[PDB]
Order: sequence, then structure tokens, then C-alpha cells
Amino acid sequence: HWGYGKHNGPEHWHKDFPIAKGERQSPVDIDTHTAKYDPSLKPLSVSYDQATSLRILNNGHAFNVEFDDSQDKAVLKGGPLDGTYRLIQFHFHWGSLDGQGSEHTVDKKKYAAELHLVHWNTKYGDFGKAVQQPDGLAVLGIFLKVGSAKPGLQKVVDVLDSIKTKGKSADFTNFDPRGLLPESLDYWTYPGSLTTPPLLECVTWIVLKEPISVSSEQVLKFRKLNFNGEGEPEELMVDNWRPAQPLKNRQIKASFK
Ligand SMILES: Cc1cc(=O)[nH]c(SCC(=O)c2cccc(S(N)(=O)=O)c2)n1
Ligand SMILES: [Zn+2]
Repeated sequence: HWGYGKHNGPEHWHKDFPIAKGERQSPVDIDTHTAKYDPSLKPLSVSYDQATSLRILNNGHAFNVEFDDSQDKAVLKGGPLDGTYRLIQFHFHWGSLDGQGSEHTVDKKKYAAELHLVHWNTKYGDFGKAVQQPDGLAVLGIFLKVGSAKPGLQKVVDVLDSIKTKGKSADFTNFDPRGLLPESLDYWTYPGSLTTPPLLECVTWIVLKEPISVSSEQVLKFRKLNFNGEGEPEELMVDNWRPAQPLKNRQIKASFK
């Protein structure tokens, strides 16, 4: 029953998931002026050439594009990470209006949407074990602004009408996630959490400084999805973002400047 409505949205989550008020919750506002440059941070290594997408799923909260993570085919390493993390899925958060939708903010600015490419640390052998560990996940976050279309997004947008409602899925092979990346891999990083229940404090966040542009029509199509199942009243899947959480005792590190 958690979700993003008036009665079960983010401000309610702590009653089922008390870690919602924990010490390393996400997202957060990224104060660009107070981010610490760390000249010992390494370039991020994104190795997506052998990625294998499988399926796209409407889970009732967002849509996931899922990958075969049974081998080291699409991996993230380097950057602030020790060892190697396997891509398991990506998804987005977005708004009802172009002026909101991102989970992280930059100097309090909201983007129209945010892409999360979720990876798990191979030393834990699977995603369900990894989320129980403080260094189990590496989530690469990329902001979306509305402007020119992103052509490598259009395969995703065009399949959405087949997964409109909660529970629907569709085969989704040969999707190349390199088409969703901006030119620069400059990033911020900080230790945080999943941004939806169960809110587990298992994530190394890596947030790219450069947003990708998508067109207004591409984001409009995300807003035609539904939170409800087929044959239930229509509740459009919009504003599926958690607001910024207290930074507490954390420092955001920058790979640049
Ligand atoms: C329950 C389940 C089964 C599975 O096979 N795969 C997954 S992937 C879960 C996931 O990627 C995710 C789960 C919750 C939150 C976030 S976020 N917004 O990037 O912090 C990501 N979940
Ligand atoms: Zn997410």
C-alpha cells in the first residue's frame, strides 16, 4: 500500500519503514558549492557493450527495464567504487509538470525526471543479498531536462502503451543503455539509500553532473502510464519522486572542479 498519493506517499512511509528517518536516506539536495572536490576519485568505468535487456515492467510505482545480470555483461566500476557492480535494471522518476520530477536536486533545482541505473556488488552474489549490505548497490543517477529529443530513449517511450497498467510487462531485447548517457561522466557521489520502500541504506549514489535532454513529447508519454492495475480507476503515474531528505552527517564528493 505505500505509494505516492496524499494518503500513502513519502511523508507516510516511516510508519511501515522506520529507516525512512535514518541517517543515510536518499535523495538529497546537491549543494554544488559545498560538494568537496576529491582529486583521488577515479573516472567512472561504464561497460555496457555486452548488455542484455530482457523485459520492461510496470510495477505500479515506475517502469523497470530489466537486464540479464547472471554474468558480468553490463558493469559499473571505478569512480568511487571498489570492485564491480552488475547492471540489473533501470527506471525513472518523473513529474506531473516539466518543473518537477527528479529526486535529487542541484542547488534546489528540480529536473523533469531522473533516470536510475541500478547495479549490485558482485561480491554478494545477487541483488537480494546485496541490498542487505552497506555497500551492496551502486545507483547511477542522470537528470532529464526537457529540450531536444533523446533518440536512444525512443525505443523505451514507444513500448509504454503496451505496459500501461500495474503488473504489465513486455519483451524488451536489444536495448542499448549507452544511448541514455550524456557526453560527460563527471559526477557527485555520497552514501545513501533506496529512494522507495524498503528504503535500505545500501546505496553508493553516483549522480552525473550533465543532464540529458529529452523532448516534451517523450516525457508526456511517461505521464500516460498508470499506477493502477487494468480494470481499476485511472490514476496517472506522475510525481513518483521522493523529496530531498536531510543530509545529516554526510559530505557529497565531486569528481570535478
Ligand atoms: C523486488 C525486486 C526484485 C528484482 O528482481 N529486482 C528488483 S530491482 C529493485 C530496484 O532496482 C530499486 C528498488 C527500490 C529503489 C530503487 S532506487 N529509486 O534506484 O533507489 C531501486 N527488485
Ligand atoms: Zn529510482
